[PDB]
Amino acid sequence: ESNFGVDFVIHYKVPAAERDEAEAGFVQLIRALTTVGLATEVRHGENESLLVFVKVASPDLFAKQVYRARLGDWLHGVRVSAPHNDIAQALQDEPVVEAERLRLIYLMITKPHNEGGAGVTPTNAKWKHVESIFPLHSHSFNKEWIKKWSSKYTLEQTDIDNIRDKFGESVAFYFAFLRSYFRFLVIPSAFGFGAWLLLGQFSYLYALLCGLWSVVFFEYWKKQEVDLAVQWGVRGVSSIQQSRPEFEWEHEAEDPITGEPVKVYPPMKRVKTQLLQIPFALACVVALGALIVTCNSLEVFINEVYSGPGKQYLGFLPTIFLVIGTPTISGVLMGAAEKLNAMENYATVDAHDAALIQKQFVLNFMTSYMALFFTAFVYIPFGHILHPFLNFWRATAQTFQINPARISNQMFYFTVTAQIVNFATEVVVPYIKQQAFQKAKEDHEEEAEFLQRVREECTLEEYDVSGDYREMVMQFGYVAMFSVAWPLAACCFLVNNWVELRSDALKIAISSRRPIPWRTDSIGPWLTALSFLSWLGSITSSAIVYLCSNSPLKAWGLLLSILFAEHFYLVVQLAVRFVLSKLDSPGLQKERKERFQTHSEKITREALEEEARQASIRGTPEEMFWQRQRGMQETIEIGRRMIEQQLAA
Amino acid sequence: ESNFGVDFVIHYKVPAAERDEAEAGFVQLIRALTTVGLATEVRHGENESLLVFVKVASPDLFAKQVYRARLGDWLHGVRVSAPHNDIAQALQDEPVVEAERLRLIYLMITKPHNEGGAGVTPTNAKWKHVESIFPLHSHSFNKEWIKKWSSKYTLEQTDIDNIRDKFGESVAFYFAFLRSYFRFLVIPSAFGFGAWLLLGQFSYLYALLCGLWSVVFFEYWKKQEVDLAVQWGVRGVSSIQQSRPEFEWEHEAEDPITGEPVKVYPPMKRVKTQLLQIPFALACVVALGALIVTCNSLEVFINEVYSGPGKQYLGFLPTIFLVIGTPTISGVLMGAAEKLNAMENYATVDAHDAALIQKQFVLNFMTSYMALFFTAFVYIPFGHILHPFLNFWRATAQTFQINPARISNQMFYFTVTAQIVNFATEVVVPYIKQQAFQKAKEDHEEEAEFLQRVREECTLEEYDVSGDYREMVMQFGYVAMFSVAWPLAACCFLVNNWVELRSDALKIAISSRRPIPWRTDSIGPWLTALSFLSWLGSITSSAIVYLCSNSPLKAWGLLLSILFAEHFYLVVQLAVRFVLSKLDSPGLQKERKERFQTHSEKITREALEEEARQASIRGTPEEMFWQRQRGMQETIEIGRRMIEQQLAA
Ligand SMILES: [Ca+2]
Ligand SMILES: [Ca+2]
Ligand SMILES: [Ca+2]
Ligand SMILES: [Ca+2]
Repeated sequence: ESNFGVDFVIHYKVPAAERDEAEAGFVQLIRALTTVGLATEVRHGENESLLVFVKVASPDLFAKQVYRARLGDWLHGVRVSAPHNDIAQALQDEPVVEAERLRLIYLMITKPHNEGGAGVTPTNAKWKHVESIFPLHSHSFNKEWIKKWSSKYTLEQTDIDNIRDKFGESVAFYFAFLRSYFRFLVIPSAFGFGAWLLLGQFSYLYALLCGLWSVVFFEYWKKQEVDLAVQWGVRGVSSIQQSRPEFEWEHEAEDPITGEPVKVYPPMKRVKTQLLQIPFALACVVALGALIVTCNSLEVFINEVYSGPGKQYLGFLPTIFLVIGTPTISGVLMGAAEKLNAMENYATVDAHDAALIQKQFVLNFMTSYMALFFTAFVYIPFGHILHPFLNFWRATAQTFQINPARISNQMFYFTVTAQIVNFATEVVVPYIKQQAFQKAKEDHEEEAEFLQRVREECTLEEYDVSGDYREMVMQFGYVAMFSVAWPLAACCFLVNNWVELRSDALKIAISSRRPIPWRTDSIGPWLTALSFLSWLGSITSSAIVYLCSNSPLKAWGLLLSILFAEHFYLVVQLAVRFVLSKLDSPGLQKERKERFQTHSEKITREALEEEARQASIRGTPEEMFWQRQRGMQETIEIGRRMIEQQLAA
Repeated sequence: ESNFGVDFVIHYKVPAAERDEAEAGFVQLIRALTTVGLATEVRHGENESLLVFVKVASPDLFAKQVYRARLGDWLHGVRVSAPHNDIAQALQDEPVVEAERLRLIYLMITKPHNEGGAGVTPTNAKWKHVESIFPLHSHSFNKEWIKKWSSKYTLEQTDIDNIRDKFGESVAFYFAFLRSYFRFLVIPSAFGFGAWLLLGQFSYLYALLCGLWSVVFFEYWKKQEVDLAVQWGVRGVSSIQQSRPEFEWEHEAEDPITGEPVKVYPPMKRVKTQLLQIPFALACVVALGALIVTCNSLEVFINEVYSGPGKQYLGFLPTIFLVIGTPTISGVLMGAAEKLNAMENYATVDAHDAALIQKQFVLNFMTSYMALFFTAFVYIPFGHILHPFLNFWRATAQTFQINPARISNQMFYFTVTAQIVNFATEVVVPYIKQQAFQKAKEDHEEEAEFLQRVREECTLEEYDVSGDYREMVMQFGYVAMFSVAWPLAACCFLVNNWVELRSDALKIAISSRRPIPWRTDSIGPWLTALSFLSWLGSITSSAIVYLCSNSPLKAWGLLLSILFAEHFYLVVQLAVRFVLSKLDSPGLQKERKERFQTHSEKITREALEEEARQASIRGTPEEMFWQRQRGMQETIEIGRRMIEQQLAA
């Protein structure tokens, strides 16, 4: 039905082996929720836990927190208007929205004592039996959201504004990015159908069109997210450094200019931990390369041996099995990257998130493109280097030409498989898991439905937006640097994106708990990843056009094609950046409107008379250069006399 | 000696043929200098003119103008501190400097009536007999400046600060850029002497070092000019759009959001005029290419025919004559570009200056690099295309191998000649001209020296900073993309730069009138030119390394060298941009310092009692979820009871 006015829920498991140290700590938890000004209510928690629900009781402290937060955006330049006048009648002018209300209640829960909160961060302090502070889903809103989004072909800006109003700015920026990407993916769908139907195979024109589309989509999304950050009032929140509660330290030094005590970590220890990425990256390169070389050698052996029924089908079963198995290897590698990033100490949330995103992007880049890269650039130009692997396979079974159109076919079997297993591990396998959890199964006899709902809500996983960003970034990479082999692939991705905008919505609706509303200026470092996946596309796809249309292949033609495609990409990037700086986006227009919205003769004679008095008190030619003519009129007659006697001789 | 307190001088020639329309207009001029609040003094002007001197009489109007100008920088974000409190005691906290005082007096002279001034802009209005409004040089300051700068090996920041204090921010930014360029040019001087002494000829390592140096110098100058703009308080003055008084218009429309009347020009007419640049550019390409092809064909003919005394010397006389003659052709082309930019109507000063700088950069790029480009990239790989020119020269005189080390020798004869003729047309030819002007030759008998000084001052030319910027940009281009042929050239440029910092200073001292102090955030579009001259260097210089070290030359080796050098340049650019974003420049440090410098139980019980009263006035389970437990303590005992009965079963 509906929530009972509960703003946040803290789980607070109480294990039996450390009960007393939990229990008195539980008392401290209520103390930590009383001095801030939150009303608490303790209830039973399943699986040996003790749920507490917190809401805002006094609206005066909440209005003080709203005014202080708006002041905090005012000093950081996020809010350019007047914050408040130390009295809260301005909340009727700009209403407080549910996302920022939940964000401020979470800040009141989790910030330390010396900025108003009392931090119940579940890692550092004695409150280690806390592990999850989460808001509650509105099931009526989720049902209407899913019913509205599944009944429309396209989404407008009001839906993204509703997502910003409910779930915060990060989820709204993801859904706006996915909507813009899905709308921009119609263009390579149309030209991919045109290239697949008319242009034959491995068209250079399609590669140039993909590079131009990548440039146009990237810069137009940068303009669109600038406009969205101005519209949502979160422009410049990336400059606000947020302290990380898990950040370990040993020195609390002073700031050299201001004097606030800053907790400092030695950067050489962080560099020494960061240097562990290189053996991890090279070990991942070696292991994944050995696995991919073994799989392609196996499928070459099957193409050599297996004669007649299913050569076209059973010639990519190692590739299909690799795409099927790579979620498990990917999950192991992302767990290793998460452990390495937790080991690699970071003081701010944004740097930690950027480093994690970089590690995840590199790992998923390898495990999602290394097979296609080996096929297009190692197997195609020289396939004689993997002969001992076929010797090993022939010796095992005892107990030549390279097809240039291979990277086309293996792309098709790469895409259709990866659109199935990603529909498996993200949609239907969690559906079967929650159905199995549902089929496996006093509370004051008028709130037992709500307590059962919050008890099954806390067992769900916290929603991660970086995984969905990663999936769409890898899809953009497929379009940018491998869609020239199979031009229909973007079309398939288009259909997938229409599912994704709904299905990920369902992933927030029923398959995950409500995320904490966080404010983001942009999608962040994924932008950089997109930029990289643009540039490498101009290196990659056109090279495929030279390597599969070919008579022997020459190095100078390949280098000329790569050079021309990359310089065409750079020229198109400069032209699009020049054009899009002239469109006059309404954010800067509103900023200009806001910036616009936010006898002497007697005086000169009195001044020269004062100068005459000061001269008569005592630079004599300094005074008498000006004191000979001091009025307005006598300048006119002496100028006329100088004109008249100028022509008198 | 010293000026007589004169802030500005207006020349105001009065020709005899339109005397009366001048003379009454002269009266209007005094009116235009009286309502603003300036004291005027009319004096005789030589060569049928009538000089007037204006100073500030009332300091109240000047302080009002200072307060209004500081308010204007406050709304535009240039000045972040408090502007004023509507009373002028804050001028003792931050003293008014002579450059900004002259800038504000020039603004009071030249701005129109509806922002405080009374515009005596010498083009648009009835005041067309005005042609020059100029400040007066301080000859004591100029003498001490030249004596101080000629007696020091290096200049520190106090000298550039003195130049900012006297002549404004544009001249100071030029001298800071020249000082930074001269200090950074020691590095290619050292590695050029090392490559010329030890590495032989056409070193790839020297080309990579030049690319790395170009990257490091460009990004470090960007950081340095950001720091200088923060230090001088002119950070963000490029956002302040300044209206151009020569801008023609036919519609005065309204702003669509604010309502100020904006004078609009149709952009299709501006585009139609801008399209005239392409025939001008292609005509310049064709004419300069024909002249250069004729000159190199002539010198190939002299190398073929002239046998024994001076083949090494008389084999570059067409090139020497081309460098000697190119100032005249360059001046004709810059006059044509100035006429085209005056025809091409612009509404703002910055866009007009950027378009003029782009046209001048393209023309000077052609006339300063096209001979070296034709030698390095047209003559070297295939020199059989210019045989009919030698047939013409042999037919005229009647009445084969290509040296790969040619671009070295012609570079030397290009540099040593261009360091002489630019020392001719900029230093000693104006010296002989002013000596000839001096040798060719009542005023109230105590100010005749000052009147003769201001009479010989007004005949001088207004100082142009864009020409000196252009000369240093072309010198940077020589180092960036042609110093691999002759590595000693940067060394010569180093010596020239030590002259230039003094000689251009002398060009402002005795050879030009005092410029109007204008505030600039940066050196402007020349930065973009430097960036282009960096990137093309990675294309050019390494290509020379492939084209002159070579056995026939292959296309794939040249393309691989160009690709590796350009991608090394891009990688070095990314690395330097990453490193220089971590140095913590003191401008952002000062901005952070300035940003830093600029019981509840009873309340919750009262709120829940008010909720109980509102419930009793009449959502019953909504209230009774919280109303069953409202205090602090009973939550603790019921939580302890839930813990105790949780383990009781
Ligand atoms: Ca999916
Ligand atoms: Ca997803
Ligand atoms: Ca000079
Ligand atoms: Ca100069």
